[PDB]
Amino acid sequence: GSLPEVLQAPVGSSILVQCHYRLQDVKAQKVWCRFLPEGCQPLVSSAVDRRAPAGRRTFLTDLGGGLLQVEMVTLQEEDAGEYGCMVDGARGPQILHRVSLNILPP
Repeated sequence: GSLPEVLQAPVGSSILVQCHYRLQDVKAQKVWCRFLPEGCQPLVSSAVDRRAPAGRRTFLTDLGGGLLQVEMVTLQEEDAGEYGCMVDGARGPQILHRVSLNILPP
């Protein structure tokens, strides 16, 4: 729909996000990116069954079969912002899902 996934988390908490892609696209790389003024900046790309790190606290795992698991662990203040899951295969890139992460005040 119209809005991203909207999350609220205090510093130190952890989240699990699931992005979904088409079965036709198992072989394509997928990407976790951060929305910045220029565009959605790629942070890490996926590989089937591999837990792929971005930074120190984010991990992207393509399980196969259409599931793209995201983990963001022990959140820090600077993690606040909006992120995307993208598919980047031969028919051109698509944004699968957006995630707005709001870090709660102390």
